[PDB]
Amino acid sequence: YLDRKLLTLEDKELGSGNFGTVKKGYYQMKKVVKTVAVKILKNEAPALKDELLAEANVMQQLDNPYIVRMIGICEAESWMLVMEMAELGPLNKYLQQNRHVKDKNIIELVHQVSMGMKYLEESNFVHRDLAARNVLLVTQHYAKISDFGLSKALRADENYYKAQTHGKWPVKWYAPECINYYKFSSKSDVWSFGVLMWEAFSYGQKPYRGMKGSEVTAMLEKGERMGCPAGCPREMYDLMNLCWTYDVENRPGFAAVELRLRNYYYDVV
Ligand SMILES: Cc1nn(-c2ccnc(Nc3ccc4c(c3)c(C)c(C)n4C)n2)cc1CN1CC(O)C1
Repeated sequence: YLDRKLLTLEDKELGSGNFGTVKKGYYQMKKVVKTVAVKILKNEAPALKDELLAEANVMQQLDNPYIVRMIGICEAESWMLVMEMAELGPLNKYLQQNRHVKDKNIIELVHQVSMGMKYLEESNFVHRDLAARNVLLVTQHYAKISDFGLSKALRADENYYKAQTHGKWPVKWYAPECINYYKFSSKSDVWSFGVLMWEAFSYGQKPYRGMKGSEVTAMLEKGERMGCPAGCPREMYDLMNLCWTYDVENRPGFAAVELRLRNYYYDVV
């Protein structure tokens, strides 16, 4: 566990989630001080603590340039998950506020995400919340995946995790087998990645605007998909549609997705 006396938190906050705050902080290391982001658990007054610790347990096992690194867990006034700071914050919000960012730049960023998800797939972890809000920018040209609170280490003898009843909020990023069978796999992360790309090339607009989850589900069952974002490169829209392959077996893994991106990034460059 980290030493609370070595951590300073900034009084102003970055955002409030479900349910807690994220604050910027500074953690004194063996000699330099490191800038951190700290997820702080709201707990006016048990098992919310367990959730944060599980989240920490996953991040501890992950080591990759395109995933947020955990520094550690701190037990103090509140329970806290201390991470290396990605200064520019969430990809969706950054693109909302930086429409000047060019298609080539967006391609670079989503490609980096595919590289981190290839690693995750190889480590047999499912993310289960892969969306533009959970990609963070270190700089305008370097993205990392964040938010492992829903993530699961897959059993040695299976390539999916079985959940129970989901609410409405996450539906727009879920593959059909998630909606209907509560089955989560690297292939379901690939589906969510297609939505993440549609988000990124829409400069952080919401997918399926104005539709209820039930309507999204119906649309997908009819073979319909979101249309091409204004200005979006045709080949990136083509890749989105491949990620939205209905049948889990025929949908690509992250190896294949990463190759298509690398190749198109090269073409554009
Ligand atoms: C688990 C978690 N880590 N984490 C984090 C990790 C490393 N760096 C950062 N940097 C950062 C920088 C600026 C930020 C943010 C995060 C956030 C959430 C906002 C609103 N800004 C301006 N955040 C943010 C979160 C909360 N998730 C981001 C999703 O949007 C909710």
